[PDB]
Amino acid sequence: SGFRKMAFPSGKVEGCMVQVTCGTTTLNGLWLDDVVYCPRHVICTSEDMLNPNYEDLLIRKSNHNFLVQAGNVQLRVIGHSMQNCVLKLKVDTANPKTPKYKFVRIQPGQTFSVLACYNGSPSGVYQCAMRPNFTIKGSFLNGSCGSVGFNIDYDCVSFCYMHHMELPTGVHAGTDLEGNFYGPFVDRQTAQAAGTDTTITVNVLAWLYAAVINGDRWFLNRFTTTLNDFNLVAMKYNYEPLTQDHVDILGPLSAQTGIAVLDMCASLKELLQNGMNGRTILGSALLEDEFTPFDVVRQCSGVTFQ
Amino acid sequence: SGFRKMAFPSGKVEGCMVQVTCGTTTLNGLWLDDVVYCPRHVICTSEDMLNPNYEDLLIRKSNHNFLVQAGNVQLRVIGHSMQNCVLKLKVDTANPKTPKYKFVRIQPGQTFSVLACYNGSPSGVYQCAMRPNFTIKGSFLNGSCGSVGFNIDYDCVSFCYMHHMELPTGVHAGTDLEGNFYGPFVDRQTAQAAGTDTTITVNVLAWLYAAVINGDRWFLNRFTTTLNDFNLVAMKYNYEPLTQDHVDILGPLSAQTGIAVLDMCASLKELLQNGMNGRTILGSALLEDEFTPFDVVRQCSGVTFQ
Ligand SMILES: O=C(NCC(=O)N1CCCCC1)Nc1ccc2nnsc2c1
Ligand SMILES: O=C(NCC(=O)N1CCCCC1)Nc1ccc2nnsc2c1
Ligand SMILES: [Cl-]
Repeated sequence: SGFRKMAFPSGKVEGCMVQVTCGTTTLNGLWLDDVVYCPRHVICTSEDMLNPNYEDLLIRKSNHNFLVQAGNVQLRVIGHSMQNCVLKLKVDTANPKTPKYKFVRIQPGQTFSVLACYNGSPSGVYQCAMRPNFTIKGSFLNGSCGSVGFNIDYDCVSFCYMHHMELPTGVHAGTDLEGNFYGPFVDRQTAQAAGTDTTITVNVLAWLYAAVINGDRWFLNRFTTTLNDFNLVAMKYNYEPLTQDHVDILGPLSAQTGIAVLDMCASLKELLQNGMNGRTILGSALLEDEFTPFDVVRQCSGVTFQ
Repeated sequence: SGFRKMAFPSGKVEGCMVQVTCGTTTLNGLWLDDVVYCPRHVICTSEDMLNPNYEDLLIRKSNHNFLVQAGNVQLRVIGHSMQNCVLKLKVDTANPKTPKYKFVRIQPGQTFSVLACYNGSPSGVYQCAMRPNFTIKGSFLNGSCGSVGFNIDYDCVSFCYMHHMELPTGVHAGTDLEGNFYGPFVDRQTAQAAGTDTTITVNVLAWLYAAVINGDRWFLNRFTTTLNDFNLVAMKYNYEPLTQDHVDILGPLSAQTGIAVLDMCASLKELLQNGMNGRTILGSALLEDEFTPFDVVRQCSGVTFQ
């Protein structure tokens, strides 16, 4: 019973978080085997960030300028390099708490957990999604850069996000663990604006299935629709177009509940056109789009990790 | 920037979770030093739960009937006793991952993190509150009993909740770690209904302060009010009466923002009487009441743990 925004257990990632200080900046790094990964803007002053030439700034840095601390103990840096927008600091000790892991570049609409950290110490954990405009709506303050996002599968941590920037609109931008930004964003203090923050239709529908599983049923109607008919309504409300691939992904939830996907689309259609009339669904007064189909099955299933 | 429902890092608690099986029931236990704590209904069959006599059922149990597993290794049970609604299983090995900890019985309105587990393995983490009717709105399936709720302060885990029951209405009931239920609930499969699920007024006001800190300002008005005037409106909307003690707790957020608490009460009053007119606050279309004042300061502050 019940449905909550649920993050993955964070312990496997907590054991990888370190502090990285270069000259005057301190942020977080990720220690996996004998490499510490962090944002390359650790090498910049606040002034540098208006027009940084990272290769030039890096030339004035040596291994011993990167002060890396795992809890109370210092790590010895024996090499460094820049890969896209991250630095890889080779250290002389493999992290003994390195979990089984992979680096993944996620697609928009996918969800992940964030372990917010400051000065190398974990502060909290919450659940995000990669938005269709390639921002995330996180909770990050100064000093949180280098905090990571991840998913877990059985005993493997798939790292998908590293936090680098806050846009002037208060949303967040960052990279995969190869250091390539999601979307068009850059690690410069400049005018970069987010595009339309469209709604992840397949996730809304998954959440509606979660609601039915839990007794919230008032929005089910006698109607059905078609993909093309539904998508005229999605367009008007700045929803992603629903594809047959989405329908196929919702197959398991459809079979579990006996509600055809297109029937659920017709319920969503009525919700978009008429609103919720002051009612709630799973404790929400709006249509939630940061649960994936897999998220719903998992929470409705009890899937565990190690 | 940003405000999220944020749980504590779960690693310190993950290291304490074990599996407890008695005869035919398997749920979760909490391993701290050389004691494993779990719900006493691990000793019951599904049939027993309609009218269990726990002392009588316990007489037919010995140490070796309690099969306790921490990951893949078996723990040896060398004594057992019942304390209120929990069992304490003495084992012959102190948990090497025992964090610094305390047991606390929380008051309604306080928040905590839940580490949902199945078969001794962590599944996810989320943020709850103790409701004024002494339920919690969690996400628990069969097998999650024994999962715990906790807060962290510096390096100390304060355990406050153990999960025992699901009410027929889909909300959740449980105990502190001394085994005393929150509220009037019992570990019997019977008619126990929840009282009024009132709203935690001081938490709504804290969240409104969080919203102002973050740029969400449209609900600020030119009005003020008094405690007694505001509370006539709280009563009508099934809000907790606001006390001077609540006002004093909101002092830090008031000082940070320069908005007098009673001015914020007048904004909340207008929100209760007029609604949100289809607008949102911090991504929500309703008035959120599961952030405490301390929660807001913490997330708006960057407070870290170890
Ligand atoms: O350097 C910035 N902040 C200060 C800082 O923590 N460091 C700067 C030195 C390098 C690493 C650490 N840049 C920034 C922040 C928020 C923004 N919101 N809109 S533009 C924008 C730019
Ligand atoms: O025993 C129940 N469930 C089955 C079970 O997991 N075990 C029973 C044996 C002892 C431990 C494990 N009781 C219950 C559940 C949900 C309810 N919702 N409303 S009443 C109500 C009663
Ligand atoms: Cl909402």
